[PDB]
Amino acid sequence: MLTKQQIRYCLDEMAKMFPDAHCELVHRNPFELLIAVVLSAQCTDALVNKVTKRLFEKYRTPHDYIAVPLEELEQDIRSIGLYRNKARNIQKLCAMLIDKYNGEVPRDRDELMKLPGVGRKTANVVVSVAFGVPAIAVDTHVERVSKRLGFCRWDDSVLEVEKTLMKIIPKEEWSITHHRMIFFGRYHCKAQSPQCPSCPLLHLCREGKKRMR
DNA sequence: AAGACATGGAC
DNA sequence: GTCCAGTCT
Ligand code: SF4
Ligand code: NA
Repeated sequence: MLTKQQIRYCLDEMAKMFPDAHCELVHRNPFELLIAVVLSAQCTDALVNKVTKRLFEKYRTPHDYIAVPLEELEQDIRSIGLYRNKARNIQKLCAMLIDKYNGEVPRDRDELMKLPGVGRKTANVVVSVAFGVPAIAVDTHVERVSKRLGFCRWDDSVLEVEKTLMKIIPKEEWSITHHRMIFFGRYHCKAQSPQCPSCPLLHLCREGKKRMR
């Protein structure tokens, strides 16, 4: 694992590589964001943005989602992988927003996690992007980057990774650092072919030096 | 607690 | 024809 100063050094670099890093899921409100991120699990944004382009046209409130037949909703998001579980989760989720949260998307992370289909990653994206609540959502990219760079150990769980970053990164920068890491991993330290040769971190990166050598 | 969920894009 | 883009029971 790198030293704290090194980690901050890696993050400060990513910041310069992707100064405009942001959430790339198209949404007009917290609710649209919630649905968008739920469909985003194990799927690409381009795909999700395409589907919600029409979905948010057909649905605009939770009453709209539970109004139609489950089979209908499934069809509406059929191109999304894991669409069956997602379609079902959305209906139970909307029902709960109505029954339990006065028909609104809760601003609490743990409260969001009670919603069917919502795990820690999803809840973290939502409170951060929609309500400015500092949080570090750990997805495939964040985890890969953290491990390749030696931010934490390869055996650490997503929670452990999240706790490592929170301990290092100042609460006031958790959100933006999260997006920078996403961008860094999505457009640079990719899973299939990382751009190590021209990376400003190879000089202190374990995965990068092994990749070259 | 591994296992099932699952379409679509990048090679 | 593989590999990659979280949650639940
Ligand atoms: S050196 Fe390679 S593996 Fe390390 S962070 Fe840069 S691109 Fe990722
Ligand atoms: Na949940």
